[PDB]
Amino acid sequence: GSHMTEYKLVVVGADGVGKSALTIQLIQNHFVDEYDPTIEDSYRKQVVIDGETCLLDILDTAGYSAMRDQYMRTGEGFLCVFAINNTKSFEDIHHYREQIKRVKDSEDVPMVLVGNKCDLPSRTVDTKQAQDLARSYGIPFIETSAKTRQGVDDAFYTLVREIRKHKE
Ligand SMILES: Nc1nc2c(ncn2[C@@H]2O[C@H](COP(=O)(O)OP(=O)(O)NP(=O)(O)O)[C@@H](O)[C@H]2O)c(=O)[nH]1
Ligand SMILES: [Mg+2]
Repeated sequence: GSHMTEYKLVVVGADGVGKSALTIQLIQNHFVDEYDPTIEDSYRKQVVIDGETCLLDILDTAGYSAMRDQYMRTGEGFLCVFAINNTKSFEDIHHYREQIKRVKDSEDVPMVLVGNKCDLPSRTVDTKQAQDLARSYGIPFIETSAKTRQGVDDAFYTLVREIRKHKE
């Protein structure tokens, strides 16, 4: 074990749900207020998760996909993000999950369902409803806010834990 483990994480979900804001909060502890649409960006951070020192490589995606399928197939695990005030983004999750399964050609891909913007009033997606969908996929569910930092570390770390379960 002179080899440091590297985990390739990919963040997916509809446009505007907070994929970039989550990632930038994780890396630089900074909340981005401005909406700046992403094409494809990558980040890297060394962290300790359950006592294991590892390197996270994080691919932040856009919310015409020969190129997209390829960079998706590099991913070991996926954060599937929706915003709790955007019903359509929640409905889109099924489609992200199918896209992941298709490109990985696997029915068992490490994944975490993230409900973001939980600092905002007037949620349209209830906790129970998201919890139940996660249950039907057999994956964890976490409520997050890129603005307050609620759930940020826990979302990425939980996904690493799912990857470790997968590797056995
Ligand atoms: N209140 C609040 N606003 C958020 C949160 N997360 C993101 N936002 C806001 O939502 C907007 C879009 O966030 P951004 O991270 O760019 O979304 P994205 O999913 O990366 N968009 P794209 O798919 O185009 O790249 C920004 O104005 C940002 O400040 C959150 O947890 N709470
Ligand atoms: Mg973005």
